[PDB]
Amino acid sequence: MNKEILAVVEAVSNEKALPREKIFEALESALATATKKKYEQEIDVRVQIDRKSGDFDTFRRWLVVDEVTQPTKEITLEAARYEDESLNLGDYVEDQIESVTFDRITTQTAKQVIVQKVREAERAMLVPR
Repeated sequence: MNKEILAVVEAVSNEKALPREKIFEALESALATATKKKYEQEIDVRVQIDRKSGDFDTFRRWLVVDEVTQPTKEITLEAARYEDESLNLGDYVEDQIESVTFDRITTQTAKQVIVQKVREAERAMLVPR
């Protein structure tokens, strides 16, 4: 439970006037982006954050492939069946992978990614005025 993560969301929500959920979305995109960096295998990783607890877990996903050309971001159909027979060609598999503690990095690093997400919103907003 990282309280700093929940504290940074309150400063970005009032400063960006955006919903806290949206902020966590950008934070997850930054963690996953850096998360896959550790593997260096260009793997698709998704991280979910919990506002109540104040912590996020890193997760990895794969696409069902009949001839997976790269298992770093694609899962074979047979493998998908093992993880979930309900999976088929074109489906996505979910898996939990090691995660990095938020304390490992300072909130200033996330402040840079938060600005990029808000900078793109300046071009246009879903609800102008």
